[PDB]
Amino acid sequence: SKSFTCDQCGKYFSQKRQLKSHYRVHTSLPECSHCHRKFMDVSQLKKHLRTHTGEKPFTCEICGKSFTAKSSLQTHIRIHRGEKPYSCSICGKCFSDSSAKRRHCILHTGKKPFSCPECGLQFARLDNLKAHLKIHSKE
DNA sequence: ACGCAGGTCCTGGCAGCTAA
DNA sequence: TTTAGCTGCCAGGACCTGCG
Ligand SMILES: [Zn+2]
Ligand SMILES: [Zn+2]
Ligand SMILES: [Zn+2]
Ligand SMILES: [Zn+2]
Ligand SMILES: [Zn+2]
Repeated sequence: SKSFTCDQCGKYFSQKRQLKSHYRVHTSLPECSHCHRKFMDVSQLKKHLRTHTGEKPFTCEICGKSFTAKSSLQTHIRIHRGEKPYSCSICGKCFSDSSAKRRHCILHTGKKPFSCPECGLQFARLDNLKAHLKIHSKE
């Protein structure tokens, strides 16, 4: 039987100490000593430390470029192989990169939630508002 | 003559498996 | 058997880039 339940997510636990440890994920969590960012688990903190190091241990066998993560390398490989598995249901365009497909499908919605604070022009992507504000920086 | 969007890789989050 | 650590996989984002 499980008698200790979490308030926010509702998970059950056999002992209260296990509930106290889990509840730190809704609040004392592991924190990076350099940038002071808090992380859910300890393994995620471990992987975050590699961003401070700058090391790239996953090397592409074809071109020789290296990546900070193994899923980045798998994605990169599909570019070499011309594999485009992700396709837009509406416009039919295909992508090797799953984030490129996701970003593309937002355009079919026409939502523009980023508006320029100087001139009021609306943007669908935050990157494009960033560049437009650079133009406003004349002098 | 600049907004638009596609290319490319970096970051962090969980589910599920697996080693301690 | 329990549990912590590990991996795959994924959503989101930043930065560059040429096109119309
Ligand atoms: Zn909870
Ligand atoms: Zn840090
Ligand atoms: Zn390559
Ligand atoms: Zn489309
Ligand atoms: Zn503006």
